[PDB]
Amino acid sequence: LTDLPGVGPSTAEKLVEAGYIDFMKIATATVGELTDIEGISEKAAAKMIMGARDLCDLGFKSGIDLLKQRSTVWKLSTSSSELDSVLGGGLESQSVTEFAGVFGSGKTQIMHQSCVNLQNPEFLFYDEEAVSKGEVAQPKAVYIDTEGTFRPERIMQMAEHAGIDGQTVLDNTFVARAYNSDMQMLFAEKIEDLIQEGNNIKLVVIDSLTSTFRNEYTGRGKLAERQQKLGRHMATLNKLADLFNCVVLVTNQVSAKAEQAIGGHIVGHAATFRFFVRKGKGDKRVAKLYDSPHLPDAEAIFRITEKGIQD
Ligand SMILES: Nc1ncnc2c1ncn2[C@@H]1O[C@H](COP(=O)(O)OP(=O)(O)NP(=O)(O)O)[C@@H](O)[C@H]1O
Ligand SMILES: [Ca+2]
Ligand SMILES: [Ca+2]
Ligand SMILES: [Ca+2]
Ligand SMILES: [Mg+2]
Ligand code: NA
Repeated sequence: LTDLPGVGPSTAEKLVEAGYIDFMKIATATVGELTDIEGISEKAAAKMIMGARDLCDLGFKSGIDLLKQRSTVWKLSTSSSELDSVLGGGLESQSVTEFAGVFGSGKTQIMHQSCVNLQNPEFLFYDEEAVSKGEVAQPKAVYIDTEGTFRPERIMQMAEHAGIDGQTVLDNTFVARAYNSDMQMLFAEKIEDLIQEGNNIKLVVIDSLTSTFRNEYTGRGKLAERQQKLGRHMATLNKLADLFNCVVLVTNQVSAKAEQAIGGHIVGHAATFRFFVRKGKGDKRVAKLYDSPHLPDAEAIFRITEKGIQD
C-alpha cells in the first residue's frame, strides 16, 4: 500500500483496518468511501485512487491487449459435455451465471457439482499465459444457502464418483445459511473477509438468489423497495466476480406467464448468462441458454444421476 502516492505507513494501517488491502479495491473506490476512513482527507483519497488506477494500469486498451484481458477469464466444467459447450467452455469467472427453472430441475444439484468440480484441477480451464497456476491454487468455494438445501451427503457422493476426496471438498467449501435477504446480502459482502484471511475464493454460489426477497417484499406496492435491494446485492456479486476473478453462480425460481425467472428487470440486467433448466424424461434435463453477451442461444442435454451432473 505504501507504494501508492500520498500513502505512508500510518495511512496504510488505516486502510488495511478499513478493509482496503488490495490495489484494485482502492482503484475502484470512491473518494467518499475512503474519506469515510478516519484520517483520510479528500485529496489523499483522490490521490491514492488515481495512483492505484495507474499501478493497475486501468486506462484505454486496444488491439491485442483486448484479447489479453479476455484471457484472464478461466472457466469451471459442469461435468456435462453439452453444457460446457453451450457455455463456450464452462462457467466463466468474472461473470454471474444464473440457472432458473421449475422445482426439481437440478439447480441445487448444479451448485453442489460446481463445489465438487472446483476441487479437480483439471476441471478449471484457463490460459496459463494469462492465468498462473498460483492464481487458481488451493481454490475454495462459498455456498450461500438461502433455502437450507445444502447437503454434505451429496457433496461426498458427487466427489466419490468424480474420483475426488469428499472430505477435501467439504474442507474447502464455506457454507453460510441465510434465513432472510439481510443475512444473504451480508454474507455475500463478507466474502472479501474470507479472501483477506488467505482463502482463495474462486467460486461463489447463491442458492436461491430471489426466494428471500420475494417472501419479504410481497406487496407490489413495495416492489421498488425489493428491486433496489436486489440491485445492490447483484452489484456486490458482479464486483466480487471481477475483483477476485471467480465464478459466481446463482439459482432462481420461476413463475407462470411460459415460465420466466423471477426477480424482475434488475436480475435480468445484472446476470451475465441466463439459463432455463427443464426436465426431460426421467433423469434427462435440458439447460437452455437464453441470454449472454457473446454466445448464441442454445440447448444442452444432460442428466442428473447418483454421480451428479453427467453426459
Ligand atoms: N442422490 C441422488 N441420486 C440421484 N438423483 C438425485 C440425487 N439427489 C437428487 N437427485 C435428483 O435431483 C433432483 C432434484 O435436484 P435439485 O437441484 O434439488 O432441484 P431444484 O431445481 O433445486 N428444485 P427446488 O429447490 O425446488 O427449486 C431430484 O428430484 C432427483 O431426481
Ligand atoms: Ca464481470
Ligand atoms: Ca423444493
Ligand atoms: Ca426427480
Ligand atoms: Mg433447489
Ligand atoms: Na470413486
